[PDB]
Amino acid sequence: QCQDVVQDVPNVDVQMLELYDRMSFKDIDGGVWKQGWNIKYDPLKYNAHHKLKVFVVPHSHNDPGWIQTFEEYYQHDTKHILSNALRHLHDNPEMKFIWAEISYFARFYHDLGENKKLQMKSIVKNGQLEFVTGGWVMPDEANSHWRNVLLQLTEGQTWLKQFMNVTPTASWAIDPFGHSPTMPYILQKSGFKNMLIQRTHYSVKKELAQQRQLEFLWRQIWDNKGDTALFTHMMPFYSYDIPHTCGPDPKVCCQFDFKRMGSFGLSCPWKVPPRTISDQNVAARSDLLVDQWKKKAELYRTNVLLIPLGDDFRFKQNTEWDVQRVNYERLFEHINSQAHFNVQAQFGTLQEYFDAVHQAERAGQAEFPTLSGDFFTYADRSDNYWSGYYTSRPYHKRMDRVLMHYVRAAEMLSAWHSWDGMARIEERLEQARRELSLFQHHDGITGTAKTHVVVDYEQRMQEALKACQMVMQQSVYRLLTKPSIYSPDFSFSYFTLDDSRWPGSGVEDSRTTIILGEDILPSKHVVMHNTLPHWREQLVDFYVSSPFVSVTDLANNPVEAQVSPVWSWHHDTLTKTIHPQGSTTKYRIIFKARVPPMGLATYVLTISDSKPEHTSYASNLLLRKNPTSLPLGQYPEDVKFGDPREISLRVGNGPTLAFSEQGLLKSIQLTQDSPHVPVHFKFLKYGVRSHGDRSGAYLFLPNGPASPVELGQPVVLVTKGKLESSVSVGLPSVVHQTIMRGGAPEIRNLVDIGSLDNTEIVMRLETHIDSGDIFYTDLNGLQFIKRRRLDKLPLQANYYPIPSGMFIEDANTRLTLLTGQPLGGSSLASGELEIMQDRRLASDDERGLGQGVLDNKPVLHIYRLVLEKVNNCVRPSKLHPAGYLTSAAHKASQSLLDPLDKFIFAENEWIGAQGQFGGDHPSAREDLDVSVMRRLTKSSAKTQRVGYVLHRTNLMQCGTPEEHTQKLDVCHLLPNVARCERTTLTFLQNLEHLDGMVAPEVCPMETAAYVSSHSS
Ligand SMILES: CCCCCCCCN[C@@H]1C=C(CO)[C@@H](O)[C@H](O)[C@H]1O
Ligand SMILES: *[C@@H]1O[C@H](CO)[C@@H](O)[C@H](O)[C@H]1NC(C)=O
Ligand SMILES: [Zn+2]
Repeated sequence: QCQDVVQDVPNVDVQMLELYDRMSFKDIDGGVWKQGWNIKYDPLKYNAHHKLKVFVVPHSHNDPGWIQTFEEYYQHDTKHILSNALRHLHDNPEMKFIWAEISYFARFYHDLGENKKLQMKSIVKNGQLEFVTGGWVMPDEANSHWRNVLLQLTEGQTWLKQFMNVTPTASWAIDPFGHSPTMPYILQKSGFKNMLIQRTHYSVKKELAQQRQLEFLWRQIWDNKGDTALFTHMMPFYSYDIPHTCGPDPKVCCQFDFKRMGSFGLSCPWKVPPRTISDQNVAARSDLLVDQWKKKAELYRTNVLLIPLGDDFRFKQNTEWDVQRVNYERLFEHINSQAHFNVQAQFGTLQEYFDAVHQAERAGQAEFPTLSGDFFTYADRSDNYWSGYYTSRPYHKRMDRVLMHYVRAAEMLSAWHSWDGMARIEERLEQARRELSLFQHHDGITGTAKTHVVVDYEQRMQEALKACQMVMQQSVYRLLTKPSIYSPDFSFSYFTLDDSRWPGSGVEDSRTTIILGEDILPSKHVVMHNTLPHWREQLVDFYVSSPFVSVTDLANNPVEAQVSPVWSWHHDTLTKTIHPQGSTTKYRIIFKARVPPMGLATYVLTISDSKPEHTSYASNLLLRKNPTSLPLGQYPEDVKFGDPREISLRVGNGPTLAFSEQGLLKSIQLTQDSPHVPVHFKFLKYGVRSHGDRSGAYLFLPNGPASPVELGQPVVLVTKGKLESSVSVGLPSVVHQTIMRGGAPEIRNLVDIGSLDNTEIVMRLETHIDSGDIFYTDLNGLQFIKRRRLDKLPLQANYYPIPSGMFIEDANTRLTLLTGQPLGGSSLASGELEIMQDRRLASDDERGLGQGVLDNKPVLHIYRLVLEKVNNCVRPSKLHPAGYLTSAAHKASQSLLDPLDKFIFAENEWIGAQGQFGGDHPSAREDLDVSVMRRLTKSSAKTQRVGYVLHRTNLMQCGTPEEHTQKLDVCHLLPNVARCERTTLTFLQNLEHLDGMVAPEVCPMETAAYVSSHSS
């Protein structure tokens, strides 16, 4: 029943990796269409029986923060554009306008009196104002996780369904810096029929236009059948502004932007201004414009022509509405009434355009090509590739992934019950979803906003994190307290969250210490949550006030623990070294938590006065010349010292890792008998060009290949434990840590680029894997796409988004690097992988930001590194454009994105405490996830509804029998189910009423949504 996503190479007309291999990329002057050619048309193509139908579609691009904050733009610009849109559309019935950004529309609509709300609904209802896409924002497509692209789409479309009674089926994405097939994937599963994109490489626009392949059915790279396909229109020219939307010649098009005559402080840089259309000039002006239109129409297959009309924060002034509308109405009246043009032009919406295109298709007038692949990495001109923003402001890129998971955890934990309105659960969840959704903006997560705007986004996300913690800790307290004893105050903190990796050590001493003592408090309850739908074990750590601490579960079974020191690293401006200080007042306890599917498990930490039986202590070795002592308060094991030397480590049965005398990995040995496979970590730096174009927040323009960071004689700390060992090294700008818990290691980098202007720090892996020019990166955490390094393209063009992982392989061996944050990366030579850590840029890169990137702050980046043998795996064939993770690599990714959550009970005694929740939840097959669980009704609703999004990835078969699991039916997760429906992914439309109230699982690479209904 399921399509095979590995063994059948789809046959498509345009496959982007194939196309890239053949294309030339030469940047030649095409004349007035600088990046194309002089377009020619046959004037007899259009006649009385076959007219060119032109839809002029007014629009206004509103960034939800960029050079101003969201609120500053809203106050200064967007409230005026929307207010005047309402008035001018109401007063002028044939005028049309499209609107994309629902965050702004919702901000506006709730400031409206009821009379204006009714006026607004009627212009939507009558088709004059039409929403396109309807997401909270127009998201970035490179760095964004698919889960947050769906979150934001849902947030906007749920608002529109509720308040406007509409759900867009056409998408408008004119500004993200390059485009991802994740978008048609999600849109086609959310009821969409059409989408439009703009920022694609100038060479690709040229290549597709030549073949009239700018409109295509965009299917996923593994889709043999074509059921994922979504009709897509790619705009043909450099910009979405009016000079680049009427036709190939911007000197002519600029004359039809009526806001550029002088009083608005805008002009035409091609030096010919617009002129008011009058009876005396209309024929001449019409001739000029129709000629542009007929040239643009040559690039497409039907007799229906899309002409966007708009630019940033347009349609603001009343006078601007008038100047655009009246001039265009004069042009339309003359053109439509002059038979010799054979054109019928009118204002239109995006849906009107698509509807007319498909009527032409149905009339047998055109057939469209099929296409798969992506549109990274974008260049708007010459060698200006937009790979910088895959890394810019990496602190916030990491914060995105943290908040992603905390939103999922808060919605899932609180979904199990209906809550009294006084608990304010819905209020806090809506704020969290909205601040996370806002940051998906293509100047948010991208790190392309001004410094004060980045501060706005961070403050909003911090409040979101606080709202998630409040919901989660209230939910835990209810789920784990005997019901007849449960006594909530909805404002109280029952638990606080403890997060080891955010903001992370060296970024903030945020972590509370559990304070225990014979004379104060003997013990403390802790609870772990597991948001994944399978049983999971994972080591968890806490800070405690004594090393003599032991762990039990709630059946009072001893649990094996390990105590280590708390080490922090310091730039000692006295000795000019970066070296570790051990706490004398705090220690770390580590143990394996075991947690049910989508469930909770409670443990207890108890103090004693001597070494507890089931707690071990790590040994610590500080490698450096000229050591000084390192006292550890009560820690029972003295630190040892040595000169720098190679070391090797092995935890459990896991691999054995060897390290250079500078504390960097050199090799991995998978098994006792197996070879020591060379795997070398190295840190290098890129600079900036001294003449020609400068790197900035968007552009990566290196002055040549990277050069090695000079390491000097760094201090190396080795901690060796039965449960966890690690090697940490203080390098310039980076504290680099390799952590071993018995499987693939975890890597943590505390990245502080300091005042190193015009530097980009890269972390590279050097191996002997014979990968050649092939490597794999992911798109939005959803799929892995095959990349080919091309020497015909400059270094920065071979950079791709690494939203969650990358790998290289040959016939026998693969190395996969999974990330806890989106960064930019590449494989610049056979056997290499590399990924940028941070970048500090003193110059602006001429894209409107008006600043470089000089606001860096310490960030803790996290990874997993998985070396595997793959000669037994069933892989796609050489011509297949996709790759797939193994089970180990997928679980390693899950450990970074969705770790166990840790809660510490906040008061002395928790009466009515329970050991576990969710013990009877089905433990689903490892490739299946419950991506979203969200209660969709408030408590007063008679019929409760709960939405689930189910996603199944596809894992390589490498011969692990690995079987027996339980079927997961989400519809029977809550009791008293009365109906089960399959829905669109936004939950807004029912697609199937399901027999037996049973939600079937989905196929590999498919994502489904279900809603269960419950009598209450
Ligand atoms: C290259 C021309 C400078 C831009 C003039 C006005 C802003 C155009 N539009 C803006 C531009 C950029 C980057 O170029 C994006 O970051 C914004 O999100 C976009 O709205
Ligand atoms: C919502 O739109 C539908 C179209 O499905 C229409 O029939 C209905 O009247 C609308 N509801 C309201 C409140 O107008
Ligand atoms: Zn924009």
